[PDB]
Amino acid sequence: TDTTPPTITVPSDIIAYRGEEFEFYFEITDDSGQVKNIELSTFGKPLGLNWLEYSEDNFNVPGNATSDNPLRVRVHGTVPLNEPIPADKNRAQFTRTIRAWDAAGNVSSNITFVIKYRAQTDKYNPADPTITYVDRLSSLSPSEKNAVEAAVRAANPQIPAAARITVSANGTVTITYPDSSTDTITANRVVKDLASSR
Amino acid sequence: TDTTPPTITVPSDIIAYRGEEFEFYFEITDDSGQVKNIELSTFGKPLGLNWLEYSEDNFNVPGNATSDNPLRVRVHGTVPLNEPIPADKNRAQFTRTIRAWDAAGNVSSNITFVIKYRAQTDKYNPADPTITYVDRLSSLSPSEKNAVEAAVRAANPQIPAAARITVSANGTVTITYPDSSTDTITANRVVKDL
Ligand SMILES: CO[C@@H]1O[C@H](CO)[C@H](O)[C@H](O[C@]2(C(=O)O)C[C@H](O)[C@@H](NC(=O)CO)[C@H]([C@H](O)[C@H](O)CO)O2)[C@H]1O
Ligand SMILES: [Ca+2]
Ligand SMILES: [Ca+2]
Ligand SMILES: [Ca+2]
Ligand SMILES: [Ca+2]
Ligand SMILES: [Ca+2]
Ligand SMILES: [Ca+2]
Ligand SMILES: [Ca+2]
Ligand code: NA
Repeated sequence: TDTTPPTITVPSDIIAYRGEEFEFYFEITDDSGQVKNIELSTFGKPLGLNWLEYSEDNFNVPGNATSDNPLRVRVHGTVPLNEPIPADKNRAQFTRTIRAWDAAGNVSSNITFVIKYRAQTDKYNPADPTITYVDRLSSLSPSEKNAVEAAVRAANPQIPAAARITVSANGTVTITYPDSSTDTITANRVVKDLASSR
Repeated sequence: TDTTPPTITVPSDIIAYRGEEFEFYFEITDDSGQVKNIELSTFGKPLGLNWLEYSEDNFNVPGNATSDNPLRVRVHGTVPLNEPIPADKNRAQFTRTIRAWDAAGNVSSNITFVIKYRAQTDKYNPADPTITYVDRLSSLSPSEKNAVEAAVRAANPQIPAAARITVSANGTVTITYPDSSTDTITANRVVKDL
């Protein structure tokens, strides 16, 4: 008789960026070769993360969970754009637990996984734009600000389209990601005097 | 015999906007059907408008200035982008004179014309953008601002490409034209609660 519960393999470095879809996989096997279902929890309490999702595809099918072909459970979601990140950046995580049943009613003991989440600017590193030559460095014209925003946008296609690029009177660039975290580019790397570069 | 000066017809409403090229036409006619040349001046003195230019095409040719086909002098230019604008718009203008003469040497009197100039916002009237909903009216997100600018821009292709559209925390829209004059769109015609 089967008295042995399923065995679960967890990903070791799950990192998510606010507002951006992420995914990761659990791998599960059982000596019977069949896994019935799983439970995501907070150590036996409600999961408490309605944005976390996973497919029950191929659950409880003979052969779905062998050593050669493990049950691969795809977990995905989006950490909310405005999920709180406290002063200590490393507190930004959720520790949760997973267990699985086999077809014989053996349930594994909860093991932990940790979902770390960070601000979008941690993901993004803006390349400097091609220099925009201006008439007065301490007072850019509207067309000069537009050229800057265009140049920055052009130099960083990997940056999200929903990120907003602003430009100050002296050409300082602020890039504000959808989660309101920011990057900055100093004026002396964005604009130069036209008449001097003659 | 020709002892009669040519007749000059000036445009009644010449209105230019800073930084933007304008054009207008004088129409000139003479008995003889020929106009020799014209002169633009400040009531006889130098014109003092180096940014103004006019075409001397077909001057002093027989039949260039008849009542059926008058001499049409094309005038064009650009009023300087930073031309000072008096609080009293009545002084926001250049008053000048034109005279013309025929091949007989009959010179017309100095006829007045006036080039009024204005800030770029006097020309542009932005249409309302497609309404954009936001999660919080008093505090728009980066994405919601991006969509606002895009919506304003979309509904106003007439605005110069060089103009800059900014959006504030509450969705108030500011359009700043190349001459640094501005238009404003209030949040009521821009944003709403989702
Ligand atoms: C209830 O006690 C929990 O015990 C767990 C044992 O591993 C954890 O220590 C847990 O702490 C964290 C976590 O999930 O790891 C620590 C995080 O810094 C904290 N996150 C934040 O404050 C912001 O993301 C989380 C959350 O408070 C919690 O997971 C949400 O339910 O708790 C202990 O809370
Ligand atoms: Ca088993
Ligand atoms: Ca960054
Ligand atoms: Ca913009
Ligand atoms: Ca005549
Ligand atoms: Ca020519
Ligand atoms: Ca206007
Ligand atoms: Ca007007
Ligand atoms: Na003609």
